[PDB]
Amino acid sequence: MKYGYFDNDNREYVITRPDVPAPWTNYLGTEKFCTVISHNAGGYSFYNSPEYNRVTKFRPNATFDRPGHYVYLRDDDSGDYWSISWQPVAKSLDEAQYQIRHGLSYSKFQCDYNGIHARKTLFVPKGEDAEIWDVVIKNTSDQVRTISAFSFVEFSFSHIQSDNQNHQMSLYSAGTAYRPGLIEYDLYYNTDDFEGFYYLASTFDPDSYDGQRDRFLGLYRDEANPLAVEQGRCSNSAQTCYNHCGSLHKQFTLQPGEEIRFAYILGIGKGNGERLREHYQDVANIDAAFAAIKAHWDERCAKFQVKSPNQGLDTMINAWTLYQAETCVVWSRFASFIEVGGRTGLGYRDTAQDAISVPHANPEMTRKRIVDLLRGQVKAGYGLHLFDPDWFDPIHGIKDTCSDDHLWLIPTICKYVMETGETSFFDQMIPYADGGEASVYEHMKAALDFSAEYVGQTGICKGLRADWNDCLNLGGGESSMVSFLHFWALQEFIDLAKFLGKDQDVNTYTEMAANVREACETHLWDDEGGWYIRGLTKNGDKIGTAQQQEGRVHLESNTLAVLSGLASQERGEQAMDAVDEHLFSPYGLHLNAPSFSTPNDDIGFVTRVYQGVKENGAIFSHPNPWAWVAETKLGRGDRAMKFYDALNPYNQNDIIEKRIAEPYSYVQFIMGRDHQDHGRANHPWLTGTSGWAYFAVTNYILGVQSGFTGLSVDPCIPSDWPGFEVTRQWRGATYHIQVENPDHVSKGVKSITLNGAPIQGRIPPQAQGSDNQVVVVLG
Amino acid sequence: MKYGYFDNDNREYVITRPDVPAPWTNYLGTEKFCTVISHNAGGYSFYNSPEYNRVTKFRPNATFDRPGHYVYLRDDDSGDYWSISWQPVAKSLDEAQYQIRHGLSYSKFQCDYNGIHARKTLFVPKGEDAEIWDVVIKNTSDQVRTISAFSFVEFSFSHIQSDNQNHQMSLYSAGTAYRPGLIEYDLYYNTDDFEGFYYLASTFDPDSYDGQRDRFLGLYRDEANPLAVEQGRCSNSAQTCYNHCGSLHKQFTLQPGEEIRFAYILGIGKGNGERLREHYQDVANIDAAFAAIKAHWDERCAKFQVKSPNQGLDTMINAWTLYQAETCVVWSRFASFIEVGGRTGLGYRDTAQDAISVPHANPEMTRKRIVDLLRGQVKAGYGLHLFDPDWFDPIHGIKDTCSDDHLWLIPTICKYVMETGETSFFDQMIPYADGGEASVYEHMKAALDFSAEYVGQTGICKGLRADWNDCLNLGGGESSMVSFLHFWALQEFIDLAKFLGKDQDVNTYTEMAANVREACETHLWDDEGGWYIRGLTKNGDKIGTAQQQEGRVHLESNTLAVLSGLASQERGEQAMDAVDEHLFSPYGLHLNAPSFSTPNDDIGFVTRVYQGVKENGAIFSHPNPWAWVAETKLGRGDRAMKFYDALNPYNQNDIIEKRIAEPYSYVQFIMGRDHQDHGRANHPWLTGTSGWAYFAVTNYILGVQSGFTGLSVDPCIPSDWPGFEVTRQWRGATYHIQVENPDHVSKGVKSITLNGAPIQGRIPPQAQGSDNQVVVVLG
Ligand SMILES: CC(=O)N[C@@H]1[C@@H](O)[C@H](O)[C@@H](CO)O[C@@H]1O
Ligand SMILES: CC(=O)N[C@@H]1[C@@H](O)[C@H](O)[C@@H](CO)O[C@@H]1O
Ligand SMILES: CC(=O)N[C@@H]1[C@@H](O)[C@H](O)[C@@H](CO)O[C@H]1O
Ligand SMILES: CC(=O)N[C@@H]1[C@@H](O)[C@H](O)[C@@H](CO)O[C@H]1O
Ligand SMILES: [Ca+2]
Ligand SMILES: [Ca+2]
Ligand SMILES: [Ca+2]
Ligand SMILES: [Ca+2]
Repeated sequence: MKYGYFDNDNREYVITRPDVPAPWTNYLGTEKFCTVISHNAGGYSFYNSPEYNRVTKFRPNATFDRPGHYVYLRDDDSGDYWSISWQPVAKSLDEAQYQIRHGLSYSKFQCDYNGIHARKTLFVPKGEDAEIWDVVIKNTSDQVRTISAFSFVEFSFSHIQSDNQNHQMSLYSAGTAYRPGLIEYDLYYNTDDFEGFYYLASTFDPDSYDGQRDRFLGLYRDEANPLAVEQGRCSNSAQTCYNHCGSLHKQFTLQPGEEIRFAYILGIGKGNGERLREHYQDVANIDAAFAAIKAHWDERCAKFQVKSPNQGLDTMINAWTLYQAETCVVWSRFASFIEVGGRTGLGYRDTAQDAISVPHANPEMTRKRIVDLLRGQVKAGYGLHLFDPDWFDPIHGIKDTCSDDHLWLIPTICKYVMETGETSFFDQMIPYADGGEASVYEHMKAALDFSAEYVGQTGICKGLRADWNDCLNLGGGESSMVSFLHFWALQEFIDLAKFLGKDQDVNTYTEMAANVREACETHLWDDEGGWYIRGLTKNGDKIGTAQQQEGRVHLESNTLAVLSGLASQERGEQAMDAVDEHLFSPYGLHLNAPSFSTPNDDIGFVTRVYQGVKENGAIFSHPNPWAWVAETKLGRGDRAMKFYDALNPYNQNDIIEKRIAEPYSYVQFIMGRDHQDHGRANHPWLTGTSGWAYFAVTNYILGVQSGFTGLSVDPCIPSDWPGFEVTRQWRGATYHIQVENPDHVSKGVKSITLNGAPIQGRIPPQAQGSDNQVVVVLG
Repeated sequence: MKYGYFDNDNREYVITRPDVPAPWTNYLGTEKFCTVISHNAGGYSFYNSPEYNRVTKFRPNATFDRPGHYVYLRDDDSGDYWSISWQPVAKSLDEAQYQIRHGLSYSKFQCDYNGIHARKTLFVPKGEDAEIWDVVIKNTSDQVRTISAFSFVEFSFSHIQSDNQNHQMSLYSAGTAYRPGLIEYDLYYNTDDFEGFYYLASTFDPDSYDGQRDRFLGLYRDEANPLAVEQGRCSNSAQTCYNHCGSLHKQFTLQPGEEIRFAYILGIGKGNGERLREHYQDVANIDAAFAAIKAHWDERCAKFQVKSPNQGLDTMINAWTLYQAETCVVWSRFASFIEVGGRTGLGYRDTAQDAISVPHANPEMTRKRIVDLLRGQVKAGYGLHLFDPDWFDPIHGIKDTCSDDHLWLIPTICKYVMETGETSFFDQMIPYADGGEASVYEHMKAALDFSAEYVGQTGICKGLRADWNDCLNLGGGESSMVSFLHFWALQEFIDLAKFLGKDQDVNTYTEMAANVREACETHLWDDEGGWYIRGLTKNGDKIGTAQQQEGRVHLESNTLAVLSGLASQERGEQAMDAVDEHLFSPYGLHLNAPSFSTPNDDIGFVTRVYQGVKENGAIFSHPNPWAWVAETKLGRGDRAMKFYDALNPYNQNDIIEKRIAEPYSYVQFIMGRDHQDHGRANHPWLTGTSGWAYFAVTNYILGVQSGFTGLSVDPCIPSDWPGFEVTRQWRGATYHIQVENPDHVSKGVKSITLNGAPIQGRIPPQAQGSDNQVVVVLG
């Protein structure tokens, strides 16, 4: 069963029926003002901080996703009314036809009902901290129709906690005032003229308005049947205290076939409302703004485009996965329909990993996040697990420290410089979160030295509070995953030092890496099962062995052993074969197996989690891409693609009854085989799976990698692929790559020609604006 | 306009029409399990801690109060359905007749609709941590009817924050399982067999059930139209993860005039559900449980009953205000429809004051709270503003310290001992919150000495973080209110030391009191306006003078100057006359006037609050009773009663269109004259106004006061009262007091006879179980 389809031509996902089993959301905004909106227009907006600057309210985890950004239409001749989005009015689907087009940074809502065609495009224009609601109403009947339009948003008290509780204070913390076509919402306790004011304006001159939620909705009514909409007029309410809303009403008389256009604007700051409502009265300004949003993503998408035998891969890499990955880098991980309060700011390991995915498309935001992370690192070398970057924009103890956080930053920084060529970045001085400063280069060394110090007697990195798996708390225990990550980070750093001619560091860290490898190969391999263990308890008991009854095979350790380059080809293939045989499912790779069923605090909280859920036996998406990378390094392209196809949301477009979540977005986890809902996907959008999936496909399957001295092309694809093509923009130059596979192998470059001339190895960075033809023949 | 009436005979408030402009709530429970339920059955339950042990969910501050404890009835012949409570189904009020009877610790819901009579009584039985839903369905039509009943509650994830956010965790933190007539809800991460399990059981053997909210309610539906109820059967869902509910269904066939009875039980702990569903199958056990709830309050009400010319006073004092005051003492201030998360435990000054109100009715809980407060006090002498008593059941700095908190405890402890006679209490050793211990007596001295130390150069108590008025932050500034409170506390302590023969303390504190009085009379009186100022800024500027444009007259300072006994009769009358002339309104006394309009941080946050709202110019209820006490001390009974009648909710039973809130409950504040909603009452139930109102009327207007050596009767009533009668239970003996006012004076005792014998002054405590006739003649 499906509810829509991918429109490759317009780069939109079209939802043909609104009764989806869950809200399918999209993100509006590319700067500071953001909106998480569903296909039913449910959702909310916030400015910069979702926790402290929420703009409109949201009642989460309920059967309906309300409130939202709604437009109610009413036939003033009959009194009949409906919303442009299906919900909240929910007009019968046998009577009204609804369509939703989720695009990159914009969503189009359409409704055709009883002779009236209506469209509403919600998008946050660049350069403004506001959301435009571009509305078009057309009379498609053969008679004169009189239609009234009503807007609605419930203004937030700005602090999420103030919306959820402490109403003894928040109910008297704001007020509304009205001026022609503008409802001004004042957060009375926020003296800032910008941040302390929100508004809902209309390009038309209103017939009526409502600033009080209780008056617009009415007694014992809700968003589904507002009193104002039912009676055909607002009550012109505006006062201080209680709950406020932004409702502007206008009646229109439409001749047969006639159409009108106007806009509503939800925004922040005094003065802006009056300005923008006037600015957008000229619809050409709305079109220009929308055109800038299209350009924004056209520019980004064009920097890496692929044409291959796999339509699913092409569709996702060329738009959707890039979009999801950059959304994570820009908006972080704490504003969705699942993350709705509490945690805010940046998760260290989350953004550290996300930032490695799109430096080719958004180098500026990537650099900004990397700098945030560097500022969020302490002298000791570890990172603050969760912090607000604004705190350090010109501290927890070792007990709350997570052992992997800081290590992910290393490969990410190296990638950023490789991509942009900003080698001077390594010399920039950045202050530590706990005082003092050091160069970016020294920040990196502080991180690597920390992991070398915090190891067990066997030489394996301590899990501390928790490693990648938040539910793996070994403290004094040891994590295979961290040691493998450390090796990967070291290999990346060695190449850097080598490139910078830092001979001493090359020796130091090459030696450090040597010790990590020997320690891992000596203690972490289980030669009975043929794979790498997950780690060891603080008491020295190995976790993840062939003899245990629970949690024998682990995805993170086995995939990272290969991805990091630590494991030999032999152990790599066998470990990954164990992953395929025991963890693979049509929905993706399980995190471990069998699931844990006996609580054991020596292993961690994972033993106290439901089987097939979250970290305990579920298909945790994040690590799946590591498996793809591992397979490319082993030269098994067919295996890699089998893993990719199984997790690719695109291929599950017609099994929504089982998946439930968005077919255009990766999710945090899918219920594993041990849970009765096996197959149901949970938490779309803000998951590092997107950044990693993008990175894995572009850099390892398609094999295009930017480097300190050149561009590398070394693919690992399915043996039956005749070839593929990629357009890659790197450092201001374009590389038109064509890969040919006449002998039908999976990996191995026979030859590479640059502009008709044969070359050996890396493609040297070409002149600015140059277009280069690169032919790669596998063999 | 009214929506109900007081039923004095049954001690219930009868709501005749459910479309009240706001939820009118009641509290179920007297021990640890509590339920805040509305007249529409909306609301939630919690066990001990509302913040960490919520049992069922609540979506606050919305147009509907959901979810709740609902019972849906369905006619299986027509498919028609409705709820016993009006909402959530909301059957037309032209078709169904609804009635709600809120009683003391129980609520009765009734619905008569299309030939079916249904009743549902919700109450928490003593001895169990559960809520009983006693349901009776009667076929009042002339034909055989087939009716199905469905229950519904949405189980909470226990931590309020987990219900409001962090669903990435909470959505996989619980599960449901089913056993005959019992839905078992397991909080998977809470290993305690009692606290980590909830349940919804039924005395009948179910035809179907639902443990999954999404299955019972269905897609794109809510509590108003559950899929299960509409189709006439549950889906028998039960699993781990997602949102859970407790729905048990049973179909009944009823002959004309036939009625059936059964019960649903919402509770906590494994094993209890199976036990109670079986126990209550014998309806006689439900009746016995209900009878225990009636007895519980009959016993308490009988300890103080009044018969006077004022029906409003009688109705409230004899039941409702006692009920509200004890509810505050037992359940604290953080569980209502307004307080729904964040703050939890005990507010120092709040409970310190509440505990002075009902020691005659619930001495055990009073003692418990006093001990909690003593444990919550630090060696320095001040109290922790907000703390959880469980923390200290066998610490903030001076910056977060509120200057009045600890002082309120003094009069309260003295009253407790006067009331119970437990003089040994003063010797009990209690540990300080920050280490060490001392006798109750020394805890008290530590409090008094703190206020003597923290004063300005003029000798007035520093406001510190804030005094009684949380929005009055003077820090180094000085508060008139605190100095007056200090004097009152000192006078109480002096009488105690005198009674205990602690001569040295008598001298010490009598001297301390002397200095406070001289300092107050010298610096706080404004002889131009004729009243006491509110205080002084840190820079020495007086606040509350006749020459200022804003905040000239303040209620707290002027009422406390008299209540404390500090002010002379002359200044007392004039100050209170200023209060009457400038602060009185038909709705009660404003906190100050004129309202502040210019922000000034030297005065406090009150200058940043909307005019006529909260602390800035609103009718803040709490201080009103102090005005009544002040007037009785001035001997102006008519003035006192004018103030009482204006604030008494009872007298506003027919102006709900303006008041909005419960006519049987005091509220935190009523919008003042400066706000357009002047008259609207906000935050019923959990306000110290109830405890103070009860204390003021019983002890000062009716003038009955327990003492260390005797019972005092010295009333101050309206001059036109011919007299009144009071039944007072004190220390195991009963005092039948009859007050006669033949000369029609307001205050002044001509004579008092005890059992026919004339006496002078205090009535010595009589023998246990004795009944004494006390005739007081005013003159
Ligand atoms: C105007 C306003 O919101 N005042 C409230 C006050 O009533 C409440 O007691 C306190 C609790 O922390 O918070 C705020 O100061
Ligand atoms: C099973 C479970 O609830 N795990 C979550 C983990 O996924 C999440 O990253 C972390 C954030 O603090 O909280 C919990 O550990
Ligand atoms: C936002 C956040 O804290 N995400 C965490 C991620 O950091 C962690 O690596 C992973 C595995 O436990 O689980 C996610 O929920
Ligand atoms: C529960 C609570 O903190 N209640 C406070 C009370 O202590 C304070 O004395 C009064 C005046 O400001 O305002 C109430 O809101
Ligand atoms: Ca403001
Ligand atoms: Ca070019
Ligand atoms: Ca449990
Ligand atoms: Ca007796």
